[PDB]
Amino acid sequence: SKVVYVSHDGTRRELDVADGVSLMQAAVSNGIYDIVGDCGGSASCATCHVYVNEAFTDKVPAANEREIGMLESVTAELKPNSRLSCQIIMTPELDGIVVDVPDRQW
Ligand code: FES
Repeated sequence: SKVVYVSHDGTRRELDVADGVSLMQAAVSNGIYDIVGDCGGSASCATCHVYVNEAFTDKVPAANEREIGMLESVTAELKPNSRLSCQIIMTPELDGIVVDVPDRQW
């Protein structure tokens, strides 16, 4: 399924992500270095911070308690649509989703 990553400077990178793969896993495995994933995807580092696009902040599953708590550690600006890319799991229903990577993760 399609996922679009928009960097700080507006550069756009589109990837084909399989079911069950997190947006963080797909990013780091494809050279989208704006996303780090320091903790490995267990929601404990906040270095995979991303701003989910408004056309999907409704679609994607709401943030869990652990994510909510770890989000406070993001170094970039925390917004209403700030999510940890490692918590967004790809499915056909998310096809076309767009997320913007913060100016920084640290
Ligand atoms: S990869 Fe560490 S919190 Fe998402």
